[PDB]
Parts: sequence; C-alpha cells; structure tokens
Amino acid sequence: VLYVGSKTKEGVVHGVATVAEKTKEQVTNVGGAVVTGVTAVAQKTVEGAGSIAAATGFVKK
Amino acid sequence: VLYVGSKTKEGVVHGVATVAEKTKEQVTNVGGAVVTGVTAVAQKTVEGAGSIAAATGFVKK
Amino acid sequence: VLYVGSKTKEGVVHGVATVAEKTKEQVTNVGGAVVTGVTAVAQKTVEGAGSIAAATGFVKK
Amino acid sequence: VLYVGSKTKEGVVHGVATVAEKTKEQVTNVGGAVVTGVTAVAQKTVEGAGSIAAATGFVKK
Amino acid sequence: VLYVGSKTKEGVVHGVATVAEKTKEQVTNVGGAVVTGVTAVAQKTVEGAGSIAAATGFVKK
Amino acid sequence: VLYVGSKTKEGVVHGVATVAEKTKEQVTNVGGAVVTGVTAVAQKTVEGAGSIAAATGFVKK
Amino acid sequence: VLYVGSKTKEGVVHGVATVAEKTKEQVTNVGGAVVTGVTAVAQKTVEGAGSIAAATGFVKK
Amino acid sequence: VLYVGSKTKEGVVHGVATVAEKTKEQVTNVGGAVVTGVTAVAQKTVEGAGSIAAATGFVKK
Ligand SMILES: Cc1ccc2c(c1)sc(-c1ccc(N(C)C)cc1)[n+]2C
Ligand SMILES: Cc1ccc2c(c1)sc(-c1ccc(N(C)C)cc1)[n+]2C
Ligand SMILES: Cc1ccc2c(c1)sc(-c1ccc(N(C)C)cc1)[n+]2C
Ligand SMILES: Cc1ccc2c(c1)sc(-c1ccc(N(C)C)cc1)[n+]2C
Ligand SMILES: Cc1ccc2c(c1)sc(-c1ccc(N(C)C)cc1)[n+]2C
Ligand SMILES: Cc1ccc2c(c1)sc(-c1ccc(N(C)C)cc1)[n+]2C
Ligand SMILES: Cc1ccc2c(c1)sc(-c1ccc(N(C)C)cc1)[n+]2C
Ligand SMILES: Cc1ccc2c(c1)sc(-c1ccc(N(C)C)cc1)[n+]2C
Repeated sequence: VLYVGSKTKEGVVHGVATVAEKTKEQVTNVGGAVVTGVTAVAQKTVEGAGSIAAATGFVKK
Repeated sequence: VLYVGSKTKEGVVHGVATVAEKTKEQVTNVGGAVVTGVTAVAQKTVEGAGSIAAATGFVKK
Repeated sequence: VLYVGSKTKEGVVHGVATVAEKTKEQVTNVGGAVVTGVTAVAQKTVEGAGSIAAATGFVKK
Repeated sequence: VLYVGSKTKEGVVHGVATVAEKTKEQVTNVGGAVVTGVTAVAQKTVEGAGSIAAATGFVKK
Repeated sequence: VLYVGSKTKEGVVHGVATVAEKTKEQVTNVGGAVVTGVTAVAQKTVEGAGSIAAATGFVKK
Repeated sequence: VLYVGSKTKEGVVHGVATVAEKTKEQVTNVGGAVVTGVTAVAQKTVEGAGSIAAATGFVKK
Repeated sequence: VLYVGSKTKEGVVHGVATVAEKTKEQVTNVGGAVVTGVTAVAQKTVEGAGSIAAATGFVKK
Repeated sequence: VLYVGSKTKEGVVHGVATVAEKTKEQVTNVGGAVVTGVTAVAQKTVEGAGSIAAATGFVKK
C-alpha cells in the first residue's frame, strides 16, 4: 500500500555507439519474412506479449 | 494506496550514435514481409501486445 | 505493503560499442524466416511472453 | 511486507565492445528459420516464457 | 612534370560520432594556458608550422 | 616526372565512435599548460613542424 | 620518374570505438605541463618534427 | 625510377575497441611533465624526429 519507486529503470537502452561500413547489403525474400538491423530498441509491456524482432514465415490455418 | 513514482524510466532509449556507410543497399520482396533498419525506438504498452520490428509472411485463413 | 525500489534495473543495456566492416552481406529467403543483426535491445514484459529475436519457419495448422 | 530493493540488477548487459570484419557473409534459407548475430540483448519476463534468439523450423499441426 | 592527383586525401576527418554526458566540468586557470575538448579537426599546412591543440604556459623573454 | 597519385591518404582519421560519461571533470592550472581531450584530429604539414597536442610549461629565456 | 601511388595510407586511424565511464577525473597542475586523453589522432609531417602528445616541464634558458 | 606503391600502409592504426571504467582518476603535477591516456594514434614523419607520447621534466640550460 506504500509502493515507492525512485530512479528505477525497466526496458531501458542508453549509451550505444555503432559504426557499420558495408559495400553491398542485399535481401531477397520470396513469400517469407525477413527482419534485419534492429539497434537500440526498448519497450515495456504490461498484460500482453512483447516481441521486438520477430519474423514468422506464414500462418496458413 | 500511496504509489509514489519519482524519476522512473520505462521503455526509454537515450544516447545513441550511429554511422552507416554503404555502397549498395537493396531489398527485393515478392509477396512476403521485410523490415530493415530500426534504430532508437521505445514504447510502453498497457493491456495489449507490444511489437517493435515484426514481419509476418502472410495470414491465409 | 512497503515496497521501496531505488536505482534498480530490469532489462537494461548500456555502454555498447560496435564496429562492423563487411564487403558483402547477403540474405536469400524462400518461404522461411530470417532474423539478422540485433544489437543493444532491452525489454521488460509483465504477464506475457517476451521474445527478442525469434524466427519461426511457418505455422501450417 | 517490507521489500527494500536498492541498486539491484536483473537482466542487464553493459560494457560490451565488438569488432567484426568479414569479407562475405551469406545466409540462404529455404523454408526454415535462421537467426544470426544477436549482441548485447537483455530482458526480464514475469509470468511468461522469455526467449532471446530462438529459431523453430516449422509447426505443422 | 605530369603530376596527376585523383581522389587523394590529406588532413581529412570524417565519420565521427561523439556523446559526452557530464555533471560538472570546471576549468580554473591562473596565469597559464588550458586547452580542452578538441574534436574532429583537420588542417593542411604548406611551408609553415602546423599546430592543432597547443598550450604554452608563457613566454617571458 | 610522372607522379600519379590515386586514392591515397595522408593524415586521415575516419570511423570514430566515442562515449564519455563523467560525474566531475576538473582542471586546475597555476602558471603551467594543460591539454585535455583531443579526439579525431588529423593534419599534414610540408616543410614545418607538426604538433597536435603539445603543452609547454613556459619558456623563460 | 614514374612514381605510382595507389590506395596507400600514411598516418591513418580508422575504426575506433571508445567508452569511458568515470566518477571523478581531476588534474592539478602547478607550473608544469599535463596532457591527458588523446584518442584517434593521425598526422603526416614532411621535413619537420612531428609530435602528437608531448609535455615539456619548462625551458629555462 | 619505377616505384609502384599499391595498398601499402605506414603508421596505421585500425580496429580498436576500448572500455575504461574508473571511480577516481587524479593527476597532481608540480613543475614536471605528465602524459596520460594516449590511444589509437598514428603518424608518419619524413626527415624529422617523430615522438608520440613524450614527457620531459625540464630543460634548464
Ligand atoms: C503496490 C503495488 C502493487 C502492484 C504493483 C506495484 C505496486 S508496481 C507493479 C508493476 C507491474 C508490472 C510491471 N512491469 C510491466 C514490468 C512493473 C511493475 N505492480 C504489479
Ligand atoms: C498505485 C498503483 C497501483 C498499481 C500500479 C501503479 C500504481 S502503476 C502500475 C503499472 C502498470 C503497468 C505498467 N506497464 C505498462 C509496464 C507499469 C506500471 N500499476 C500496476
Ligand atoms: C509491493 C510489491 C509487490 C509485488 C511486486 C512489486 C511490488 S514489483 C513486482 C514485479 C513484478 C513483475 C516484474 N517483472 C516483469 C520481472 C518485476 C517486479 N511485484 C511482483
Ligand atoms: C514482498 C514481495 C513479494 C513478492 C516479490 C517481491 C516482494 S519482489 C518479487 C519478484 C518477482 C519476479 C521477479 N522477476 C521477474 C525475476 C523479480 C522479483 N516478488 C515476487
Ligand atoms: C608536380 C608536383 C610537384 C611537387 C608537388 C606536387 C606536384 S604536390 C606537392 C605537395 C607539397 C606539399 C604537401 N603538403 C603540404 C603535405 C603536399 C603535396 N609537391 C611537393
Ligand atoms: C615527382 C614528385 C616529386 C616530389 C614529390 C612528389 C612527386 S610528391 C611529394 C610529397 C611531399 C611531401 C608530402 N608530405 C607532406 C607527407 C607528400 C608528398 N614530393 C616531395
Ligand atoms: C617520384 C617520387 C620520389 C620521391 C618520393 C615520392 C615520389 S613520395 C616521397 C615521400 C616523402 C616523404 C614521405 N613522408 C612524409 C613519410 C612519404 C613519401 N618521396 C621521397
Ligand atoms: C624511387 C624512390 C626513391 C626513393 C623513395 C621512394 C621511391 S619511396 C621513399 C620513402 C621515403 C620515406 C618514407 N617514410 C617516411 C617511411 C617512405 C618512403 N623513398 C625514399
């Protein structure tokens, strides 16, 4: 009955340095799912599913 | 009955430096799903599904 | 009845330095799922499934 | 009834330096699931399944 | 007699990302010389002295 | 008599990522010379002295 | 008489990632010379002295 | 008479990752010379003295 939060962190990203030097980056997709290059991502979910970088081929029900 | 939040963080991204030097970046998609290049993203969901970089091939019900 | 959080961390990423030098990066997908290059990702889920870099081939029910 | 958290850490990644020099990186997927290159990832799940880098071939029910 | 320069670089700085988070930065100088915080500086000198971040206490001739 | 330069580099800095998190940075100088924090600096000198981060106490001739 | 330079490098710095987390950084100088924190520095000198991070106490001639 | 340089390197630094976590860094100088923290430095000198991190107490001629 006396919750006291103070300077708390939940789902936090900080202090990120990235260098990426490429000559050729190619993605070829035929009927599927491709996720590429996810950087410095943060989230908080309450009462639900939390997905960040999810690829599902297909759902053929 | 006495929740006291103070300087709390939930789903936070800060301090991000990114350099990307590419000569050729190509994406070719035929009937699928492609997600590429997600940087410095933050969210908070209450009572729901929270997705950031999600690719689903297809839903053929 | 007297929860007192103070400077706590849950699902936190900080202080990350990355260099990536490639000449050719290629992804070829035919009806599947490919996830590539997930860096500096943090999340917190309450009452749900938490996935970061998940690839599912397909769901043929 | 008197939980007192102080400077605690749960699912935390910090102080990570990575260099990756490649001439050719290729992924070829035909109807499966491929996950590649997951770095500096942290999460905390309460009352749910927590997966980071999971690849499932397919679910044919 | 046939100098042919092509895409040459001399005194060049490029691709620099910097983050600096400080709570207190102080400089106290009494009769001296202080240089602080020189970032991403480039020069080319022909037939002369080239100095970038030089501090000389004093010249009492 | 047929100098042919092509894509040459002399005094070059590139691809630099820096993070600096400090609580207190102090410099106290009394009659001297202090140089601090020189990052990503490049120069080319022809027929002269080339100094980057030089501190001389004093010159009492 | 047929110098042919091609993709040559002289005094070059590239691909540098640095993280520095300090609580207290102090410099106290009384009549001397202090150099601190020189990162990712490159130079080329022709027919002269080349110094990068040089500290001289004093020159009392 | 037919010098042919090709993809040569002279005074080159590349691919450097550094993390430094300190609680207290102090320098106290009284009439001397202190050099501290030189990282990822490259130079090329022709017909001259090349010094990188040199500290001289004093020159009392
Ligand atoms: C007094 C009281 C009772 C419940 C209570 C709190 C305080 S604080 C809290 C909470 C719930 C979910 C989450 N996430 C989304 C990670 C974080 C915190 N609850 C559930
Ligand atoms: C007084 C009181 C009681 C409950 C309570 C709060 C305050 S604040 C809170 C909460 C709910 C969901 C989330 N997320 C979306 C992660 C974060 C915090 N609850 C559950
Ligand atoms: C007063 C009180 C009672 C319970 C309580 C809290 C405060 S805070 C908390 C909690 C719940 C889920 C999570 N995650 C999502 C890992 C982290 C913390 N509980 C369960
Ligand atoms: C007084 C009281 C009662 C329960 C209680 C606490 C305090 S704190 C806590 C807790 C639950 C889940 C997690 N994870 C998600 C790792 C971390 C902490 N519980 C369950
Ligand atoms: C045809 C010809 C002859 C000489 C010649 C050139 C072209 S270009 C050049 C030169 C001089 C100084 C410098 N710096 C300031 C480092 C760089 C290059 N020289 C000496
Ligand atoms: C034909 C010919 C003759 C001389 C000659 C060249 C070509 S190119 C060159 C030169 C001089 C100084 C420098 N630096 C400042 C490093 C770089 C290059 N020289 C001196
Ligand atoms: C045709 C010709 C003849 C001489 C010649 C060149 C080309 S290029 C060169 C040279 C001089 C100084 C330096 N530094 C400053 C290290 C690097 C290279 N030389 C001496
Ligand atoms: C044909 C010819 C004659 C001389 C000659 C060259 C080619 S190339 C070269 C040279 C001189 C100094 C340096 N440094 C500064 C390390 C590097 C290279 N020289 C002296």
